Amino acid sequence: HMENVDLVIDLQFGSTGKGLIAGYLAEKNGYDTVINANMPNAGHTYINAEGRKWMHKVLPNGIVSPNLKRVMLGAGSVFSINRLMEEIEMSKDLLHDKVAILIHPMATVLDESMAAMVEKLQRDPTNNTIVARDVAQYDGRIAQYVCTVEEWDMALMASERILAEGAQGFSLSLNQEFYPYCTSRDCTPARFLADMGIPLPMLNKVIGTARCHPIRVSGGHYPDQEELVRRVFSFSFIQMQKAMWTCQPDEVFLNFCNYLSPMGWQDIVHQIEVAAQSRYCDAEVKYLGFGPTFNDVELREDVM
Amino acid sequence: HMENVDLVIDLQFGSTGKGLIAGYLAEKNGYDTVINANMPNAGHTYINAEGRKWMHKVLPNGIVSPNLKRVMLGAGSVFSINRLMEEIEMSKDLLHDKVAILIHPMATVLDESMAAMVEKLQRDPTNNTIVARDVAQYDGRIAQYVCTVEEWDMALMASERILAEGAQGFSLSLNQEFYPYCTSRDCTPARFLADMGIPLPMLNKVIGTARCHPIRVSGGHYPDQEELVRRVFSFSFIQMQKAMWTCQPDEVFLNFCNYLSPMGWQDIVHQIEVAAQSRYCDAEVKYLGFGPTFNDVELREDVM
Ligand SMILES: Nc1ncnc2c1ncn2[C@@H]1O[C@H](COP(=O)(O)OP(=O)(O)O)[C@@H](O)[C@H]1O
Ligand SMILES: Nc1ncnc2c1ncn2[C@@H]1O[C@H](COP(=O)(O)OP(=O)(O)O)[C@@H](O)[C@H]1O
Ligand SMILES: [Cl-]
Ligand SMILES: [Cl-]
Repeated sequence: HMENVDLVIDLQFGSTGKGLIAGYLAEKNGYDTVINANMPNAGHTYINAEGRKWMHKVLPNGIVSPNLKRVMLGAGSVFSINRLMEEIEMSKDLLHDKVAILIHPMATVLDESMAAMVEKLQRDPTNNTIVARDVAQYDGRIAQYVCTVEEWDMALMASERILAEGAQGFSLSLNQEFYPYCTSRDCTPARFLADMGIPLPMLNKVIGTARCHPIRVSGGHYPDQEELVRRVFSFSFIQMQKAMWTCQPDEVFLNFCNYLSPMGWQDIVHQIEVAAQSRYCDAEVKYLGFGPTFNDVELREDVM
Repeated sequence: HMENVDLVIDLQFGSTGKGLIAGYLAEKNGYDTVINANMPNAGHTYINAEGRKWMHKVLPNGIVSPNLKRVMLGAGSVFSINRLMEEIEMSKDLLHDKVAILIHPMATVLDESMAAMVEKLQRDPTNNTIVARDVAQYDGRIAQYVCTVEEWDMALMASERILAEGAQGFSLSLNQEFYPYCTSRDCTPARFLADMGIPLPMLNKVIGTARCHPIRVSGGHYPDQEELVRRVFSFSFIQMQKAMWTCQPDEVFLNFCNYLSPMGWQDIVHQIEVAAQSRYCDAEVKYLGFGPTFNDVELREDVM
């Protein structure tokens, strides 16, 4: 019932490859429920051992789970039905009769991002075209997926193990120091759980994802980092401390280690752990990303 | 460092008298830090044993704490500087030199609510008049209180015991079934902690507040409840189950018991506990509100 939510969060600028560890964790743990509350994004990629690629902007990367029973798009979701239908059709095989795709009634339906989220907040009683409950009344494409709040809560209750997939990245948080060069929401576990309607006691663990060289999609960076519309930055220990403090991951996935010398990514493994420790976070780098595929995720304990 | 946040949340329509239990808990526990992220509201009232009244729309009711060291207005705060200054001046004595009032740099400054929250989300790089960091550059009134995100995190880190004061009420949640007849955000612990930038491991306990007869400030109600711009409703067990499920309070403050026969409020005590139990919530009604004052808060175990 409780402590059954593994929440994958990004500790930096949103391009740490959350999608990779989400897919990897889904395959390893076999979550019956996968959940997110994605707003429009460049996509989240997952590549399995067999080389099958999933580039999801809407659907959780966790849909690869062998025990997939429920696919849940949170209240905080801001999605294009077109994109959603495209992703469902592309994973048709994984989204069979025994897989329930639940769109939260209050998920924001994108017309044909900011204007959509704002229109939802406007709470215009006449506007029956912004939330999924309302759009589902004339758009049959989502009606089959759009559940009630009660059904949403009931789907979470009936979920054995849940993979929650946080969006963007911690430093892109609306209320982090880079404002207004940030996203429209906090990219913190508290906000993700809020946007997916996940009650706090359901949180099992936070899987924090990092890149050795964090990348920004023109935004502003941390003082202990420098540039190396993509802007590659050197690792920021301060970014990590801040991400550690707020996000408090239990486990860290350090990705794009393949782009650095052993000393390079190993130093960042140690830096992340120092940052975690410095911010009362028992987080340990457990997973290492050495490529975009399931096969490239290494247990940190096996490689260092 | 962690498990030091007592978060007072409202389980119904926002008029359960959260302010009363916040003030009561502040006096009993002596939190050095009191925190909220209030958007414009009708106010939160606290009356001490001596009869002193605090009607706060901006400041936490917890400022009454004998050990008050920090007063924190979260990133999610949407406040009038005028209202803030008025409340500070009225509690001047409680807000001495040894009390730091910290306004999150990303708190929304109300011009002279919806338009303010929206302007903040717009993230217009030219707009230096919406967030507290920016408004503090020309408005000295808040400059003295407006901290940096780092100082905000550092204030939470250095806090021994924190009273977090949730806003409005669970059924007023943006993503609860009453949408669009709801507030602009979820009124859930996850969202409150998100809006106050409180990392999830800092959560000690959730104090859920309820009224025997929930009141709506014209909105819609639960099917197991009926009406008895204020709309008084009979207790909704379904409302409680839903609030229990999401909010998962550890302790329940059942207020306005004074307006009901012993059997009336006692039945609701039992109903709340049944609702909690039915939704995997070990919540117990610990406090009973028999009036608007500190003296009127009773330990449930002492009266039934
Ligand atoms: N360690 C890695 N080395 C190289 N490419 C990788 C690695 N991890 C992921 N990728 C690729 O990097 C890109 C960005 O990752 P993606 O999942 O889309 O972003 P995010 O999940 O951070 O939003 C994808 O095309 C993905 O396949
Ligand atoms: N048990 C009670 N009986 C009578 N009046 C009460 C009781 N508890 C609180 N009040 C009063 O009810 C009003 C509403 O409470 P208030 O704290 O302002 O709302 P909330 O905290 O729910 O936003 C206040 O004027 C308060 O003094
Ligand atoms: Cl686990
Ligand atoms: Cl306690």
